Amino acid sequence: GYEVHHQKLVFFAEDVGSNKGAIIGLMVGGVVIA
Amino acid sequence: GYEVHHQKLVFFAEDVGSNKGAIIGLMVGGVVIA
Amino acid sequence: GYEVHHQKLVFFAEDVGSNKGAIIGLMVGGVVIA
Amino acid sequence: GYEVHHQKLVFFAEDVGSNKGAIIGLMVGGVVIA
Amino acid sequence: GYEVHHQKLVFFAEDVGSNKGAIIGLMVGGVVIA
Amino acid sequence: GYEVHHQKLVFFAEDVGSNKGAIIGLMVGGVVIA
Amino acid sequence: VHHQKLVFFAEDVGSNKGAIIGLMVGGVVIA
Amino acid sequence: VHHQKLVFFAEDVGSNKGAIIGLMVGGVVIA
Amino acid sequence: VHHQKLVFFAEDVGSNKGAIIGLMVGGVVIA
Repeated sequence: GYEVHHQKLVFFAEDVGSNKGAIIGLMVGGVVIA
Repeated sequence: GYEVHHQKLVFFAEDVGSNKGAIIGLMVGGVVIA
Repeated sequence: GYEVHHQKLVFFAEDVGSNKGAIIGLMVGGVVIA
Repeated sequence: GYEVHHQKLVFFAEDVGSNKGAIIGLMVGGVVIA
Repeated sequence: GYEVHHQKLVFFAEDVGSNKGAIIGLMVGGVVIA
Repeated sequence: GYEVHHQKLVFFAEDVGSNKGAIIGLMVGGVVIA
Repeated sequence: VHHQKLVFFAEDVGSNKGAIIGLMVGGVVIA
Repeated sequence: VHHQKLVFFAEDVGSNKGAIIGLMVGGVVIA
Repeated sequence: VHHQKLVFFAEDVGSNKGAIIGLMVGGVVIA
């Protein structure tokens, strides 16, 4: 048998998030000013 | 057998989120000013 | 047998979300000012 | 002054594609057989 | 003064692709058979 | 003065791709058979 | 006892997406 | 006892996405 | 007893994403 359970992944936050700047998950090329 | 359950993925937040800036998931090219 | 259940994916938030800026999921090219 | 040019993103191939299986960009859950 | 040019991201191949199995960019859960 | 050019990222191959198994960029959980 | 012009703007305000309050005593503002 | 022009802007304000309060005594401001 | 021009801007303010308060006594500000 194969049993897999209860995995997670959190990029920015969990249960409260604020953002006044730039959040990018993936960026091949560019400019970010924050 | 194969049993897979209870996986998640959270990019920005969960249960409360605020944003006053730029959130991009994927960006091949560009300019972000936040 | 194959059993897969209870997966989720949350980009911005869940159960309460605010936005005063720019939220882009995918952007091949451009400019964002937030 | 800002200049951002000539960026590319390639998932599977360019100039020739041949597929006799499964290709998925994003999957939240499920059984993929190939 | 900013100049950002000539960037690339390649997942599987370029100039020739051949697939007889499974290719997944992002998976949150599940059984992949190949 | 800033100049950033000629960067590349290659996951699986370039100029020839051949796959008879499983290729996953990101996985949060699950059974991969190959 | 003498309150006058608590918040004063002298030129354009481009956009308001938040609370501009002159005098706050009680209550709840969610902007 | 004489409160006057607590917050003063003399030219443009481009964007407001937050609390601009002249006098705060009590309450809750969530901007 | 005489309060005047606690916070003074003489040129442009480009963007506000936070609390600008003249006189704080009590309460809760979440900007």
